[PDB]
Amino acid sequence: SRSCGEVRQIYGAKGFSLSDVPQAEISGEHLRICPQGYTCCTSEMEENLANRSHAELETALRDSSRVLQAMLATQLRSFDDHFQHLLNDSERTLQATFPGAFGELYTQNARAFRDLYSELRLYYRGANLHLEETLAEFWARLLERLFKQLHLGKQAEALRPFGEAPRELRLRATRAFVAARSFVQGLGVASDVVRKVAQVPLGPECSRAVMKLVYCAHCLGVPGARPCPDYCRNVLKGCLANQADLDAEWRNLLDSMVLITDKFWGTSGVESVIGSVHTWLAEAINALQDNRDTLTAAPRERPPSGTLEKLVSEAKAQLRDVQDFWISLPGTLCSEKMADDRCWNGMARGRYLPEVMGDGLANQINNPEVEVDITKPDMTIRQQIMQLKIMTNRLRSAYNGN
Ligand SMILES: *[C@@H]1O[C@H](CO)[C@@H](O)[C@H](O)[C@H]1NC(C)=O
Ligand SMILES: [Ca+2]
Ligand SMILES: [Ca+2]
Repeated sequence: SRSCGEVRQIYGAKGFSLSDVPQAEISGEHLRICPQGYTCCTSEMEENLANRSHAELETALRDSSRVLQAMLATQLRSFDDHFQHLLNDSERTLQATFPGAFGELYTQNARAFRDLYSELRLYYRGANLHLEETLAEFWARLLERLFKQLHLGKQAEALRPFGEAPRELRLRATRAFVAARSFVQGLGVASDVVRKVAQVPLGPECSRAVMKLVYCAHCLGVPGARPCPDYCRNVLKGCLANQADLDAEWRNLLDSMVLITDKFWGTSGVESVIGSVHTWLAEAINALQDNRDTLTAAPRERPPSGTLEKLVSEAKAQLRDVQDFWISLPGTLCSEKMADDRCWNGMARGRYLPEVMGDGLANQINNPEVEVDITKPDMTIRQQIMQLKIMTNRLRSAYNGN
């Protein structure tokens, strides 16, 4: 009713000077952002409120992004730590139980096994290695020394003195270790992408659009009004479009990542080789000492649910939950922090007629609330899309045994 007392309240409680707000409505000819009409807002008040709304949206965005980063980091640490512990507990179990069973056979060769575990370790960490060739070399030297303590051209390979254990170990390790490494690496790349995209600032366009969205209701004399859901969604879809462009490759990455988890195990019944290597080694040694005089001429059931299995289930739940993130941002921010027949449509309290825009940069060309340039995409987002592409390629090749 042309008394600005309510607006004076809100402006003052937001920590701005009460000096600048008039007692009655004045001509809004001076308004740059808000639709020109009789208003309680001074230009001062207008730019201040715009700045504030901008800051608020930024804070929201960074909050969401930080939540996502937190989740991804947690998953990363979890899987890395568990893989490494599995390898490690395998080695320590080997060191503990081997001298008893195999005696001097292991006792004299221990450096070979230690070195092998070191090789597997370096491989998981992403060093360049041919695991096939490494294992082959290992079996060659080990066979040499073992044959020497049992009592050049070697007939031995193709006479399979160690049995099927070397083959099993080769296949299983080759699959599982590249699976694990690729998965962890994928988590890392996801985290980095989110962290880098969070840094991309909002433009002046988005600023004026958000100001018109939020506090222009107050300026035009209807401060009790809160934005219509479709209005807010259009404004945010216009602001976040470049971020929305990440959707495709984000989804591809996450899909390939929930795909690669299946390769942590071979086909059914046997526990993952990643923690069970020592076991196949023992199998091989036993098979050799079984073949000792002809040459002179333990892989336990998989538990119904194991640690790695539970971690994988939880992780797949998380990834399935966050796959829609980039396009889910506007609805999420609008639902939680930004917003009953009559609501603020931006010219008055009423209905918002305009149809909601589609996702992505290109779809914002006709966006009524915000003016967006679709010709030049944000190239940071583009960089990150490239990263997603590359990591996805790595994971797809890893899934194919490549
Ligand atoms: C397991 O093995 C390596 C070798 O010392 C070590 O760096 C790592 O910290 C150990 N602990 C775990 C669970 O990573
Ligand atoms: Ca979701
Ligand atoms: Ca336009």
